Amino acid sequence: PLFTEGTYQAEVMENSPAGTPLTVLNGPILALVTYQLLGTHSDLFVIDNSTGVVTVRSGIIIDREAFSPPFLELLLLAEDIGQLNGTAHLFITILDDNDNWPTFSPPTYTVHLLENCPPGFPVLQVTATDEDSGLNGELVYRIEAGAQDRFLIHPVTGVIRVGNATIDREEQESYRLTVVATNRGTVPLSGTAIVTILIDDINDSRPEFLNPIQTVSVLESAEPGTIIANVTAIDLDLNPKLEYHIISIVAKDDTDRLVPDQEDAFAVNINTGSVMVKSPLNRELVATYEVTLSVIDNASDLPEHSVSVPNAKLTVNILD
Ligand SMILES: [Ca+2]
Ligand SMILES: [Ca+2]
Ligand SMILES: [Ca+2]
Ligand SMILES: [Ca+2]
Ligand SMILES: [Ca+2]
Ligand SMILES: [Ca+2]
Repeated sequence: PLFTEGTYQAEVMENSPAGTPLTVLNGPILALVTYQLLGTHSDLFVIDNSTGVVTVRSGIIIDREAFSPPFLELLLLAEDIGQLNGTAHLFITILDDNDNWPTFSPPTYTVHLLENCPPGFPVLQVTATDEDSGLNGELVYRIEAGAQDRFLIHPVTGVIRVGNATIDREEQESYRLTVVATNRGTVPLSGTAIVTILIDDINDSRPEFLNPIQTVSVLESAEPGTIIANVTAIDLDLNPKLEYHIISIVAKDDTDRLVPDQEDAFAVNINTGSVMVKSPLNRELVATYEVTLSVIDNASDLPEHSVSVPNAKLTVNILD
């Protein structure tokens, strides 16, 4: 006997159900008659002992992901009507199905990121996996939601970086992104992951006064100790520690003439910004004060941002 080829190339999609004809690229399988088919992975198939058409067996599940290499070598026999034996070979590529989902494991990320970091700073890398080959196995990364144009992901490498935005903790303290990884090809399977981005703090904000301009009339009969006004500030960083100081006291008499040496006339509480009369008052002596107070967050990592602008103006008018 003589098979029409020495070696027949052949294909089969993984998961093909029982009875599926094997696809023969240089077939049909013919000998010029009985037939059988031998080999180690012969038991995934049955051959017809007359036609020599070959098919998947019953109760057999052909997984490409379980054969590496994903190719099969078998032997074909042909019995002569009186006992001679011709033979040929059968190569069989097992073709790939997209039967494996992009998997994130862990399926969830949480990472910290210091603020004021520059454009294109790399934040982290997500990696999904996929047990298929070619188109079916490859992965387009995408952020489906949560980024707010402050974050971007490399479609190929999964690496997430900052966009063309300043990332200020005091603007927004965290992000929760939803990232997709998708297969290419005719069956676009995807998997999703959560990325949670926590902005760590730099003490980079200015304390600012909430009540900056102030004009208060007080009686000359006010004694040292009397509380007159209260300046108040906030600093939007974590763990600020503010101090209030006075640095101007500009004193004018009844008709606009200045009066030397009155840094003592009032005092502010370093911790509360409560301001009190300190040395005694008299309209006839001084009828107006121009007190200027600043405040300084003492924990500030940037001196440039560590002090109120504007300062607070308290003008005090004395009555009879
Ligand atoms: Ca499979
Ligand atoms: Ca597959
Ligand atoms: Ca896949
Ligand atoms: Ca900031
Ligand atoms: Ca800050
Ligand atoms: Ca600060």
